[PDB]
Amino acid sequence: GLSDGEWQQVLNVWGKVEADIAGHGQEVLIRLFTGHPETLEKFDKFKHLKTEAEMKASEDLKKHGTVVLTALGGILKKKGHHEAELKPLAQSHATKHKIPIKYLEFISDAIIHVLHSKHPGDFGADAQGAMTKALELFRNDIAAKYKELGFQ
Ligand code: HEM
Repeated sequence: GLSDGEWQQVLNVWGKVEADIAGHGQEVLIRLFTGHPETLEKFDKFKHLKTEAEMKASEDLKKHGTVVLTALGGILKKKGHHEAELKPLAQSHATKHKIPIKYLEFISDAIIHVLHSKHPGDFGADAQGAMTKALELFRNDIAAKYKELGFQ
């Protein structure tokens, strides 16, 4: 649960992402894959990537970063009223991709890391607080659907 002022911060931060969605999406995925190499094994289409240089050169990885962040941005713009948008993603990630909730924690922290890396000094303490709460809400509502499905 976020206040109106917290949502305003979230959507202000998101404007930084929307100026370069592919560059942010690429870096989020690279941070996820290099920090937590077990996550790469869930992607049949990226498991061939052995080095970060190959990851950086991969246009398909940048494409997938765009898909991921476009979906997250659509959810965030709902300011918590995201049941219809979140349900299919929860279902696909539990039943088809088999993504443990832990990996959603990993990517949440990676988003925070990338924002500080690309906007040093321009991602303030209030903005970090609001973004973190928004990603926690997203993860918590996914977790509820995972529990319904019995997925661990
Ligand atoms: C911010 C969180 C994330 C969002 C919004 C997101 C969004 C999406 C979307 C929109 C798709 C394509 C449609 C679908 O299959 O449902 C996708 C595919 C996928 N997601 Fe996620 N995702 C997230 C986190 C993750 C994480 C943490 C992993 C694994 C570590 C992951 C693994 C996958 C995989 C394996 C695919 C299929 C890729 C393919 O082969 O084309 N997702 N995701």
